[PDB]
Amino acid sequence: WRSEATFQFTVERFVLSPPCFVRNLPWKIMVMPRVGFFLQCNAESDSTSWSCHAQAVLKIIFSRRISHLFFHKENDWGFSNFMAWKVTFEVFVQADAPHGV
Repeated sequence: WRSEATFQFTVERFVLSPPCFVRNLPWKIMVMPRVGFFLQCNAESDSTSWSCHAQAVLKIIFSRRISHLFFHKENDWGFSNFMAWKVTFEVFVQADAPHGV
């Protein structure tokens, strides 16, 4: 239920990280070549009415911020070209109350 959180994910042999719940929803880090670095929220659910407006600072360990209302069809947000192509990624997600869960 925490309103915000900072979590990081280390990619060895450098696509997702374990879930980090904030506002009761599972947030995850997504990394992939074309390097892309996105924040995922509630991708598991089969629900279509949930929405969570959050703003995050995606960082590799410099960082890039987003502000996005994640929902059904847009639950993954970030940068396909975060940086040019182990290594650690960090994400500070600050969200507000979800409205439809």
